[PDB]
Amino acid sequence: VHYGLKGITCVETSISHIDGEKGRLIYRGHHAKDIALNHSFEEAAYLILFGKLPSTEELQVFKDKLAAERNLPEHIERLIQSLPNNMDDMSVLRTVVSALGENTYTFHPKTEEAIRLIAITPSIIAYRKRWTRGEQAIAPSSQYGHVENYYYMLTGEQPSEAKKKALETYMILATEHGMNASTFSARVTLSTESDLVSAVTAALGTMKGPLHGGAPSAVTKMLEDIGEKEHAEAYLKEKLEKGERLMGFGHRVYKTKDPRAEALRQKAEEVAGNDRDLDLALHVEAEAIRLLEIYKPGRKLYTNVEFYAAAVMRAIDFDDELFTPTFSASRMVGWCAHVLEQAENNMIFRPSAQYTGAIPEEV
Amino acid sequence: VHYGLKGITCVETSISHIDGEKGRLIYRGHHAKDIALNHSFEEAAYLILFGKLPSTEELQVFKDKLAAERNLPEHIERLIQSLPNNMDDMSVLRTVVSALGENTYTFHPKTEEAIRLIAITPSIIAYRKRWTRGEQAIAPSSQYGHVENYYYMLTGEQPSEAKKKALETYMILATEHGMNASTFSARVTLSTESDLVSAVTAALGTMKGPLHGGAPSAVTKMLEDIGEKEHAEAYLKEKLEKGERLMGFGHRVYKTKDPRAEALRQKAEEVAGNDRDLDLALHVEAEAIRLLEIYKPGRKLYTNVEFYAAAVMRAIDFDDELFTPTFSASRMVGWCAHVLEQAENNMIFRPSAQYTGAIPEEV
Ligand SMILES: CC(C)(COP(=O)(O)OP(=O)(O)OC[C@H]1O[C@@H](n2cnc3c(N)ncnc32)[C@H](O)[C@@H]1OP(=O)(O)O)[C@H](O)C(=O)NCCC(=O)NCCS
Ligand SMILES: CC(C)(COP(=O)(O)OP(=O)(O)OC[C@H]1O[C@@H](n2cnc3c(N)ncnc32)[C@H](O)[C@@H]1OP(=O)(O)O)[C@H](O)C(=O)NCCC(=O)NCCS
Repeated sequence: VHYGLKGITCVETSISHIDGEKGRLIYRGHHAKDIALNHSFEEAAYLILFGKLPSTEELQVFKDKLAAERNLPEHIERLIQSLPNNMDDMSVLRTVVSALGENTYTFHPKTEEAIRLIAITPSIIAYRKRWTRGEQAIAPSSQYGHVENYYYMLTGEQPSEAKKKALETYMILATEHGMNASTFSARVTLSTESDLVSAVTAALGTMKGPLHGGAPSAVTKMLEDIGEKEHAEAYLKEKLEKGERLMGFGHRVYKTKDPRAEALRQKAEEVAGNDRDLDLALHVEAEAIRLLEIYKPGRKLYTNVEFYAAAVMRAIDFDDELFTPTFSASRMVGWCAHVLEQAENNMIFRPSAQYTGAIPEEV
Repeated sequence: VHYGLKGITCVETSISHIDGEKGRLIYRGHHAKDIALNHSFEEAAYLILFGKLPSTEELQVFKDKLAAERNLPEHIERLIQSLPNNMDDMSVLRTVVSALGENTYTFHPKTEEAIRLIAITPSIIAYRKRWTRGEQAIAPSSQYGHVENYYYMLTGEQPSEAKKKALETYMILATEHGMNASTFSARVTLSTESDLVSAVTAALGTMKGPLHGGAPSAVTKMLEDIGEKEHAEAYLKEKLEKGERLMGFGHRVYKTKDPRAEALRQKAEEVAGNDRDLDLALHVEAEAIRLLEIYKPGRKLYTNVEFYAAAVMRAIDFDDELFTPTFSASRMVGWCAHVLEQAENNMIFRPSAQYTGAIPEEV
């Protein structure tokens, strides 16, 4: 009996690999760090999706296809508002997306499809966020980037060069991350020759859960409690004496430091001095990591992604509610990618179980 | 590497057990045959759900709770029609159900909930079927049974004592059937402390697939090709000579005959002479099973459930399109049951995978 299937390797894939020991994470042959830092979400997507970075012309077309599928169909826009006020932006995303499922979505999923999804997700998220907040809806525009457009349809403004570059590098890191609950959920779902939508819809439903992609509220508060760098040590020092734990650090699967968390701290340095909510984090990190050395010497505890995900959001006034969604919109790539591959060489996840209950006699 | 996880037992459960070798299938301690044959869907549901048959008063209340949650909320009825004509009754069921997800549906799923779902599913299915068929909508009625109400909201009439008893015994057999694609899908989905709806929505999406609960069209035609018992042997005999295979027989997991298929043929005999579409099947079976003995002696090939599922439908003018749905509405019990249990003692399905692709050097 393999409870929760830990250590059970039920899949073969050339999309991504995560290596706890060696501190590394690879996307289709390249390092995540490199993609997060020196590329654009779109390039990234295109990689996880197809297998290589895109040519100078190769890309421009991909964008077009995207930019075009951002518009919310007439009835969809309408539906989002049909949906009553008691529905997480999540409970919704899940619903709405499902609403996209038609005849067009048959067994063999199609890039055409994987694309629509990836591209439209943020729009749903936003139009919905706006509506609930009684703000007037903001239509996407073939004019901005992808990660940048996501901001625009949410706020109405164009983000700081820093606020942007950061988020982007973030989403990219959230794009794909091996086999995890949801990603596995979709595969499983497509396992019965089902549709891309039904798979994403599944995965989505699975993301809603709090154990996967939940806001780092625990961290967000940490930061919110010390707006200035001065109080840096003070705070840490206090709760580090009666043994309380420092929220954004240490990891279950990363024995060495987290590459994602790493690729983030780095981009931050690049755009330092342009965003107080960010440059603060930088400090808090560096000042906290050197205090762990002190109070808990030996135990290699390194800053974990969750930490910076908390920071980047803090910088862009993305309250906790918009976390998971935003995350989803990104892992959306990972999913499709995984779906598209599951379908390449299918399977039938039929696992079995042990029956507890007593059995009746044939008599 | 365990591809598709065959032989992998990742779950413990006291809901159901399927035993290929010995020709038996057990629901919470009782035999399916017995439940299918001598009980009412509601009793059945109540069993898979709670663990025992219901008391004389114990039941009546369950019904009430059901009968009450059959009504389609104001906006839901409306939504079903919002949904464009290009959407399988399935693509819809999946959507709509998801539409039910609110705040009420949090981590620990609740019977209150498992119930609403089970009870409302058919209604969705129907109201939708009607609308597409340009028929006027038919409101459910606290007056008929459950399986019987499903017919009513679909047709507008009250089914033959035979047409009824049959279908009911059918759905009951479709209720739960161990760990299978979807049922597993829901568990997986709830694995991250998600909601009942998101789980069912997942499972649903997984059912849509053609490899799970697809119509036995292959069989349905067999029957449709010989309206009268006379042509019985004739037909069979022909395609059985150049080695063509007889669609409703033999099974992958049932070495001995299928109990479901069995529990069905039986109920049929009980209500013989009252339904030509049914009494025909009876014959075709018996006349075909005795021809297999003849052409392929030795190989214990026994009639398989799929066969009768094809027949019962044929009798009630339930074209192939309504198959999966109808099936879903039933397995809906199995699901909830399984969800409700997954949550009792959760887990985290984190399985892992083998990366094909080449890795880059640290450099
Ligand atoms: C995930 C976990 C616990 C790391 O797993 P592991 O270190 O491999 O397994 P552990 O039980 O933690 O190892 C025990 C040790 O961790 C140390 N440790 C880890 N994080 C610590 C922290 N923030 N503060 C103090 N000690 C910490 C303990 O001091 C202990 O070392 P000693 O017994 O020698 O003193 C991580 O340290 C953590 O708690 N992170 C905060 C939760 C989080 O990531 N939240 C994000 C969403 S809110
Ligand atoms: C599912 C399957 C193939 C049974 O699995 P198994 O019998 O365990 O594995 P098999 O490959 O079939 O065993 C091979 C044998 O099956 C026999 N067989 C099974 N069903 C047969 C049929 N309908 N007609 C003729 N032979 C059949 C073959 O004759 C062969 O025996 P021999 O080589 O000695 O002649 C089943 O027989 C079948 O084909 N059913 C029809 C498909 C179905 O169930 N459809 C429902 C949805 S449309």
